[PDB]
Parts: sequence; structure tokens; C-alpha cells
Amino acid sequence: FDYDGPLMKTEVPGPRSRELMKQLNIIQNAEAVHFFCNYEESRGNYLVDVDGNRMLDLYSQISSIPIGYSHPALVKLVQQPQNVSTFINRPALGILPPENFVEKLRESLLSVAPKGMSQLITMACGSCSNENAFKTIFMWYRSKERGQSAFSKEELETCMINQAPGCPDYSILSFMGAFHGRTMGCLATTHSKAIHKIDIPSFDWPIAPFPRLKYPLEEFVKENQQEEARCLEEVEDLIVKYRKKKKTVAGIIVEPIQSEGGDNHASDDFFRKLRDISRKHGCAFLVDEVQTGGGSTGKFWAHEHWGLDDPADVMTFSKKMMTGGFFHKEEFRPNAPYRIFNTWLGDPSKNLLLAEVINIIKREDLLSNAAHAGKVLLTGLLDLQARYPQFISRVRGRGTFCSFDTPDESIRNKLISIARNKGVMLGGCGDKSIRFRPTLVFRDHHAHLFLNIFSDILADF
Amino acid sequence: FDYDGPLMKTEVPGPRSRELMKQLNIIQNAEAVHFFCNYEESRGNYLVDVDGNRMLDLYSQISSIPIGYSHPALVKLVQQPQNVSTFINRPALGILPPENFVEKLRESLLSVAPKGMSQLITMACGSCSNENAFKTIFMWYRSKERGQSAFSKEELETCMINQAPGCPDYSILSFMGAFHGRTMGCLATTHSKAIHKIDIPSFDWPIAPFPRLKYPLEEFVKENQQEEARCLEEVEDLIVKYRKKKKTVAGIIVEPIQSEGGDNHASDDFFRKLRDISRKHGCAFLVDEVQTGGGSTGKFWAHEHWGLDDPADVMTFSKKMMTGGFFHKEEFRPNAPYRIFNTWLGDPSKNLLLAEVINIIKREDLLSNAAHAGKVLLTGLLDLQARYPQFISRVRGRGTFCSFDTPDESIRNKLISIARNKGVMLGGCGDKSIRFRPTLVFRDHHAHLFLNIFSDILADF
Ligand SMILES: *CC[C@H](CCC(=O)O)NCc1c(COP(=O)(O)O)cnc(C)c1O
Ligand SMILES: *CC[C@H](CCC(=O)O)NCc1c(COP(=O)(O)O)cnc(C)c1O
Ligand code: FES
Repeated sequence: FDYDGPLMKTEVPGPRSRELMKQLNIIQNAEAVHFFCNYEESRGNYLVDVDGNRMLDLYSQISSIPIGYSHPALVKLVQQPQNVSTFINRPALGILPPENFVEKLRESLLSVAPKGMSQLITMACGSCSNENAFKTIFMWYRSKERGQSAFSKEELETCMINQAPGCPDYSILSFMGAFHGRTMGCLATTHSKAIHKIDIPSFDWPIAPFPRLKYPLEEFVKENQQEEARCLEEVEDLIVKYRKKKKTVAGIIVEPIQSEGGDNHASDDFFRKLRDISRKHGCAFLVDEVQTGGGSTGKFWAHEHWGLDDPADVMTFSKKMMTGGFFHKEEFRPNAPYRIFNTWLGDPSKNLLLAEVINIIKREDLLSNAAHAGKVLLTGLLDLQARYPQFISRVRGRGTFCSFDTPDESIRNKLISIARNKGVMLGGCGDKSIRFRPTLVFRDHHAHLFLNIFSDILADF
Repeated sequence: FDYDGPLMKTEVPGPRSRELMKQLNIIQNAEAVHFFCNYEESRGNYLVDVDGNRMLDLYSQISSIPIGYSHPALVKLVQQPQNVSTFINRPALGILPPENFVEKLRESLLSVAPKGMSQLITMACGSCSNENAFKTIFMWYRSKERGQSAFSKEELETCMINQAPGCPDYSILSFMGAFHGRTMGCLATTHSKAIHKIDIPSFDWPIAPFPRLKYPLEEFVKENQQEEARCLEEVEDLIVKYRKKKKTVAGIIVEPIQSEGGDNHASDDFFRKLRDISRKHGCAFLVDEVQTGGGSTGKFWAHEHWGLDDPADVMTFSKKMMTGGFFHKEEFRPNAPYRIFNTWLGDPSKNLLLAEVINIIKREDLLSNAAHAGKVLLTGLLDLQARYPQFISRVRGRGTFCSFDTPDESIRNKLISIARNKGVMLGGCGDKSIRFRPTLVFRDHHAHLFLNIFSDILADF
């Protein structure tokens, strides 16, 4: 189920959107709002707004809508009378799970478990996924140190009043350009944009450089090899340095592709070596697939491209997955209950939808489709780069997870704004990059639709 | 719609529950699981399990089910064809809200706004509500320090690498016995149980004593006055002490009644004075109504009992309210977008349900019913206390938000376990307290039902 193409009636945001934006602005800061949407009339790759505009959506609610708007298979789930309870009786999952909790996990998340990770805990978003992944890692690392010994009296007393040794001074190593959420734990590992970080208390945790590749890749083989090697060495130096400061690095967190910080890529070789460094120093390797997970790179999890039997110790997810959570190795299993815990731990209604999402992905061969449609997209971007080097540079991607840079922030926003008025929703990341996050029902013909619109925009820009 | 009473077939957990518990334990630590539930057959005050047991539920998924299981008005919402899109098309609310977003907020959360708070931001749970309330407070504090001037270059650079002055060393003051969530920010303000806190890095923030009242209240007027006065003085000393340490207290967080820490109450006078101390020192007063909010104390928000025109600067909520979020004063409104932000910011499907919940609460006069049924409950508990002083002490409550202590942790768990096998789900809090969190369709005839069952339990104990 999909429309034949975009259809614009007004500038965006249009009159009805601007009116709803003014109403909402009374109650909260609404400057981020792009426009107001008619989700009821939205279908497949097309988002319809309240002014009747119908746009090809290559941003997908910031990479969170897996198989398009109003998918008929999802419609049918909500229509089934047996599913009513799931939507209106939300359980405290940690204590009172529903009968079908394990089976529905088998139909959904367990059927796509990463290699070597038998454990799974669910969470409602990417932030509590990473926060609880951090805690799982701290618990594991302390467990290694104390061995078979019990918690000590001193630890039980001091931990209640936020003091060592009960509350250790351990760290998670993160990368410049990273984004892992905005709760105060996650935020410490985030290094995306100053407006995200400023005025908020943080943690003194080590921050390593993420490789900046030069393009085109075939003209910078040696330079990119040396850049990645410099970054890996600086990661290792930081682990050593923080051990000496007695702020031991318990874990390393990284995105397979840095999203909010500007679609920064690195070679599979780089991630394989980073994983080895993690193991070498006893650091848990935490891979954040909140935005890369769900198939858009051509594999269900982006880390699968690395080709490792032991890719990671913990892996977080959300967005496309409908629910959050994290897979992990058996050895990271909490020793006691009520340590990794909260009221809802996700939502069974989201698991119900996800099981069907995953079924659609497999039956409609959507992983391979993302590789194919992404290849068409990227080929077209490379052509546009060759024809408009004054506006387009550093064209890059994997699957439909693509992007390019513009000369400055102002042109970037202008091109997004023109594209939108011409029927194509694009996203921005970093200071001057445009990014693509198409849903999994985006095909080679949607890529051409976009490419023809953007070609005309560029010609008289 | 409700059953006539409990009906037990087996001990709890029964065979089918124990089997499902074994399956779940492969994938995660499942020791917290009480039993598995048949939500499809649950109605009103009665939770039905997978072994056919039907129990009067006075715990309500840890105080998160507002108007009982399978409420007919909520069933009808899910059955409406126009509501399908809301459940299957989840928006990135911060950028692309649905057409009805503001109106549905008017039907729900804005209709129950606390006094003096015109602003509202939504969140998906209690933990991100408090985390973002903390950040809202830190931003407000720095903003009042810097005035109507720009971010400095030094601040913009240092904040990206987790350093002052971009990342200030400010604090939130919290109370012993408190519980505000388990993400690393929230967890710093939590002082409930050592298993919650141990092995997790924390923040050096001030921790004040919460008053431990003596019962019965009319025999300890002077002693409880002096206990509360001592606590208020210690709060103020801590604010002064942390100002000198250059870890300025930007805000104070408190529950109107401490839940997870053991149902600790204080007088309305105490909270009024705490609010005054907050204002006096320029600290934002953050009231956490995640568990007290939604009517069970006899007012929609528990802080309403205080009778203040200016009760707080910020107020968080979740659980009963379906979605999370927080209300706040206009002056706490963020100056720029993308500071308080995340992908989903709650869920429109939860707002849809909440609008109906609130309509039911008002039309069925459920606030007044909680006061009355709670009075019947508490009167019965006082009678049982008089008859069984060897097992029951410190009977206390407001509305149906009631509790009592037992002599030790072991008897507490034993009485919960006996009660459950006799058809009544009770909750525990603190080390040795039993607590009540009945849904809002708990009537007095349910109170008598409980009191008659438990009275027989105590005679046989
Ligand atoms: C996909 C967009 C979102 C960024 C929005 C923003 O806050 O600026 N990405 C989130 C993200 C998280 C946190 O997930 P959530 O709390 O927003 O649900 C964690 N890890 C990654 C890699 C991303 O992108
Ligand atoms: C209602 C019980 C729940 C405790 C669950 C747990 O984590 O042990 N209360 C949580 C709570 C929060 C955090 O809510 P959430 O993250 O579980 O949604 C915040 N503030 C209060 C007062 C409570 O009790
Ligand atoms: S922190 Fe993840 S839903 Fe609130």
C-alpha cells in the first residue's frame, strides 16, 4: 500500500500547521516542530500533513518507522478482538508478565539475536536501553574484581549515600561525534552538538576521537588507514590513562555509524580492532544500534557487516524495533533481581507490532531490498556530486543509510527546505550534512523520484 | 464491570506460572516474577493468572492501572476504526506531531494542570520525566546566572568534553528513603534500598533526612513537630554547605509520600515550609507525583492537600497517567529547542487512553470515592492494629494510599504470600511494610471484602 508520488498544495509548514504550531507554543517551546501531520491519510513512504501536502518521507520520524505508515498488516493486528487487552492492560513486566510474553519474544527479538548473545532485557526507549546497559556493565566489572566475595558492609552503607566504594568511580569510554541519548548517564557519552550538552552536569569519562574518513575512499586508502590507526591508539592510551586515575574504564560504547554527530563511517577493520582492544583491557564492548539497527544498512544489525562471531558483549536497540532493550552475553547476566529494573520495561503492545514487522521484513526480503535501493540511491548521489561539486561533497553510505555534505549550515537548511516544498522530506545531521533514513518499503523507484526532484532543485539553486 | 469476589484454584504461583517462569529465566533473570497473568480475563479490581486464579488486586501493577483491568470505555476506544492510526503510526512528537495533538492534550493533561504551571512537556516514563526535569532546572539556574546574554566560547567548547564551565558542577538535593527512578541521574536522588544503588557510579549531591513520624499521631504531636523541624533545618544547612563547596543546589526533589522507601508521610505543614526554603535559596522545587498522582489520595495530585497557590516549580508524573511528562512554570520554559528532547516524548496512543481515563474519573466521581473507600480501609486497618499489636503497627494512609508495618521482613513476606493464596494481591515497601495501591474503581465493599479475608488470616496466623 503506497501512493504514486508526492503532491504539494502549499508551502510547508502551511496555514493549518502554522496555526497548530502557535497553539502548541503556548504550552511548550515548539520551535523544533517542522509541521503537523495527518497520520490517518499517510501511507507507505508518504507522510501527509494537515494542509493536504503529501511528501515522500526519507526521514521516517528520525529512523523509527520500520515498514511505512499505516501498513495493512499492522492495521489488521489492531482490528483483532483478541489483541484489545494488550493495548489497554499494561503490565509491570518485571513482576507480572502476560502469558504470551516469552512466545512473542521468540516471534520477535529472539529470532534476530546477535551472535553470542543469549540474554535479553527490554526497555521503552534508547536512553534507558543505554543507561541500563551501562549499569549492567558496571555490575559485571565489579563482580570480576570482588570474585566470589560478598558485597561488603562498607559498600552497602556508602552506596546509599552516593559514596565510594559502594558507588565506584568507574567510567564508560565514548567517542567525539557520538550520540547515545540525553538522560544524564547517556549524555556524558554524547558529543554531538553543544546545545545538547551545555549547562548539564556530566561525568569525567574518557573521550576518544572517531575516525574522519576522506573521500573519495579509493583516493585516500593510506590516509584513511593511518587516521583509523591513530584513533585506535588514542583509545588504548585513554584506557591506560584512566586506569591510573582510578577511574577504570568498565566499558566502551560506539555506534556502527555515528548518526546525530554527522553520519560518520569507519571501516569494518576499525571496528574489529576496537573490539579486540576492548577485550584486551577487560572493557565490555557496548554497540549502540538504536539508529543503525532494523535492516536499513542491508543487514538486520549494522555490526553484522564486521563478520565477527563475537561482535560485542552488549547491544542496544530501539526506534525501528518499536521497543527498546539490549541483548547481552550470559556472563553479563545480573546476579540478583531488582538491580536492572523499572516499572514497565517496554510494552507488550510494542512487542506485538514488532513480531509482525519482523515477519514482513523476512517474507518481503526487505534486507536485500535495502541494499539494492540503497545502491541505486548512492549511485545517483555520486552522479549529482560529479555534476555539482559546488554544493555536494563526501557522498557516503551503506544500504539506504546515506548522506552527503554541503558547504555550510545555511545551504544545508535551505536545500532541506526547498526539497520539502518540492515534495521530499530530508533530514539533517552534524553542522552541514544531509542524511537519508528511508523506511524499509523504500524501493529503487522512490530513489529515482527523489533524485529527479533534487536534480532540478540543484540546477536552479 | 467487576467480578463478585476472588476465586482460588491453586497456590500462587501455580504450575502453569512456574513453567513460564522457567522458560523466561533462560533469557533473563526472572527471580522478581510473582506469576504470569491472563489479562484478557481480568476485569476491574480482579487480576486473573494463567492457572485460573482470580485475586482482588490491591497493588495494581505497582500503582499504574488507573481504572481497573479491561475497562469497557477503553475497550471501545481500541475498537473505533478512526483510532487505528494512533496505535500503528508513532510520531517523533518533537518535530512531527499529529493534527489532534494539542486538542487531546486539552482533553487530558491540561485539564488537570497543577496551580501556577502553564507549561507541559510529555515523556514516556517516570525516569525520563525526572531526568528532563533535572535538566530543565539546571538550564533555568544557569540562565538566571548568565541573564539574557549568549553562551560563552569557553562554555560551548568545554561542554562537548564533559568539563566545567560548560558542564556545571550543580546538584539536586534529595531525601533519604526517596525513590525517583534508576537511570543514572534519577538514581543519584534515590535512597531506597542498597540493591538498587550498589556498584553504580553516582553524583556527590546533598542528601537530607525525611521525617520518620511516630504513631499514633495524636500521642506524638510535639515529637513529630520537632522531628519535622529538625529535618527542615538540615535541608537548609545542606543547601548552604553545598553552595560553599561550589556544587550549588539548583533544585530540590521530593515525593509527597515516599513510596518505595516505605510509605513515609509528613504533615502538609512540613511540605509548605520545605517549599518556602526552596524559594528562599533560589532552588527549583521539584515535586515527584509519579506514584502519588492520579487521585488515590483523594485529590488528583497529592500536593493539592497542601493548599498552596504556588505549590511547586516543576511536577513530574507517570504510571496512572498512562504517559509520563512534567508540568512547570512559564519561567522554566527552555530558551531554545533541542535541549529538552528525545525521539518519541511519550506516545499519542497513551494520551488517547488517558483522555478517557480522566473523563471516567470525573463523571464517576472517583476522587471522592478514593477518600471514602480509603477511609473505610484505614478504619479497618486501625481495628486490626488494635486486635493484633504483635503483627501490625504504624497504620497510616491518605485516601487508599495506605500501609502498615510488620515486625520484620520475614513476617512481611509471609503475610503477603498467605494473602495472595487467599485471593488478595498486596504489595511490600521498605524493609517490613505492607502497602495498598488499589485502582480507582476500588469501592468500600472491596475494602470490607479485604478486611474480612485479612481479619481471618490474622486470627489464624
Ligand atoms: C533517532 C533520533 C534520536 C535523536 C533525537 C535527539 O534527542 O536529538 N536518536 C536517539 C539515539 C539514542 C537515544 O534514543 P531515544 O532516547 O531518543 O529514544 C541512543 N543512541 C543512538 C545511536 C541514537 O541515535
Ligand atoms: C511504581 C513503582 C516504581 C518502582 C519500579 C522500580 O524501578 O523499582 N516507581 C517508580 C518511580 C519513578 C520511576 O518510574 P519508572 O522509571 O519505573 O517509570 C519515579 N518517581 C517515583 C516516585 C517512583 O516511585
Ligand atoms: S528513559 Fe526510556 S522511556 Fe523513559
